Amino acid sequence: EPLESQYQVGPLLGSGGFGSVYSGIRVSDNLPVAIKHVEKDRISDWGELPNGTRVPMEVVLLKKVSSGFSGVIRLLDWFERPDSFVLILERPEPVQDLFDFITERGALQEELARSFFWQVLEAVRHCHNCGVLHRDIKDENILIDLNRGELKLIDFGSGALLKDTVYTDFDGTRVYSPPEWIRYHRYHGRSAAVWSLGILLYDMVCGDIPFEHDEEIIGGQVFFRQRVSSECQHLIRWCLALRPSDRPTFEEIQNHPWMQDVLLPQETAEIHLHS
Ligand SMILES: [Cl-]
Repeated sequence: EPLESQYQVGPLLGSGGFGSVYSGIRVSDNLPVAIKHVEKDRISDWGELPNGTRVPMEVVLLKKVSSGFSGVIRLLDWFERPDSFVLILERPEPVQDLFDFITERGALQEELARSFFWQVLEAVRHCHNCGVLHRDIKDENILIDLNRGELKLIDFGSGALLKDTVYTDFDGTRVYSPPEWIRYHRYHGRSAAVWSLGILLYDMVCGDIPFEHDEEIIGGQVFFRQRVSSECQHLIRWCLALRPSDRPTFEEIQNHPWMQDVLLPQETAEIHLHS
């Protein structure tokens, strides 16, 4: 009941708009954890979670997805300090983020992209069922447990409760943001999530994101730089429909021909990651 007594802090993993993230270990049982600090002064978005005092929205969102098993990193604990909040979060080991992984290995073979993409889809369907919209789905926000072949979502700090009405606020990653956001500053949750998923799938099979500038995003023309099957190109181009309502639902994505016969996570690691 200090925190620096319960957790042995390790090196800095990185820092940015999410705060500062350290490697740590729960002292009790040697459990690998991640320890993420954010100055209160730097917290744009605030909540109160069914119980009732003042926390960052990020804690409210994490508490909502952290129940039972899933492909999201779970919140294990959190601490209020005078000028900041500290979250204790699961840490896979060994781990690589998907951005790191694609930078080092290049474009993913379709079979591996398919298993990765499938697990992302289950993780997002999980958040949605819990009333949570992530708002920053991207490679770097996807952790690969290298031994188990399991992907995990991180960084709910720009998420929101899911609703059926319009969003007018966004502070996720621009290049994964949809053309209605660029053009109008208006989006709806599921359909904007779906766009960012077409961006990620393109990134997995091509080794880079399709669009860099606003003009490309809103032009929405997809040029393939790598060899990609027709059924994969089709799914991508579906997710990246310029009209939001022309995009697939989660069910349509997961029923797509390209998505059939997905590997299990263990098979995935055995074939593609063990090494
Ligand atoms: Cl900070």
